[PDB]
Amino acid sequence: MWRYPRNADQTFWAFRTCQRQSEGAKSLREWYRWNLPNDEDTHCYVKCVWLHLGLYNEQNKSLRVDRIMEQFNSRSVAIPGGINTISGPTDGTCKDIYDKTINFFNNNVNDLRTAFYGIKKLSDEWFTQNSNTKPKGTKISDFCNAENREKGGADCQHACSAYYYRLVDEDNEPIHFRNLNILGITDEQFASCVKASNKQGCKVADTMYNCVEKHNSQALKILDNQSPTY
Ligand SMILES: COCCOCCOCCOc1ccc(C(C)(C)CC(C)(C)C)cc1
Repeated sequence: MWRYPRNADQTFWAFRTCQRQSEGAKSLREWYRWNLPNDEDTHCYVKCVWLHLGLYNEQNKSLRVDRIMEQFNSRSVAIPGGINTISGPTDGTCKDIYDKTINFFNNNVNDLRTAFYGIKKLSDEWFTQNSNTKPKGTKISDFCNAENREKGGADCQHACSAYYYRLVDEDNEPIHFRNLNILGITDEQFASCVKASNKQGCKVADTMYNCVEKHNSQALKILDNQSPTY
């Protein structure tokens, strides 16, 4: 189950993972400077980030306005105006989710960057003060191989890596929406790993890790290779 508020590693992962999933986009460079142009790839990049932050409810096709507000409150940032526009059901398209949130973004850019650690100084401070989280610049394998993290406090073998690959969340619950298609894992294959993982504790993480590796032996190696900055 997802935890809120989202921390600086969790927000960083959502941005970078969604950037990788749209890496051929014409507007990629604009996203780097916090500009979200009105084009299809940007629409779907925006939907991806809302989803990967844990802020899109796929069941009612609505933003988790309650958790968005919690992020502001937890970060001591004033609640922005215009919340009504981002609230309520969408039709599920990238276009609709973009249209419902673009003014909210454009009208509150720097407060949103503050609340979601989108400022280098604020992110650097979070990581400095949370040394038990994988630092930027360090690979998942190198971090999780240290301090017996892969054991998960028990007898596991991939407890830490499965978390940082986002196969499972902090609760060792599988992350159902994870997209590893470009790594050679189809949606059906990933779903089968989720289903294979009534297991309990970090055994869910190990089951997800082993199942993914079984489908494609390189996929998790690629995520590890990408992991210094995701
Ligand atoms: C290599 O370094 C790349 C760093 O880029 C990280 C910043 O990502 C770019 C910003 O992109 C977005 C994506 C989504 C959003 C939304 C609209 C979803 C708002 C948000 C993040 C405040 C919830 C805003 C900016």
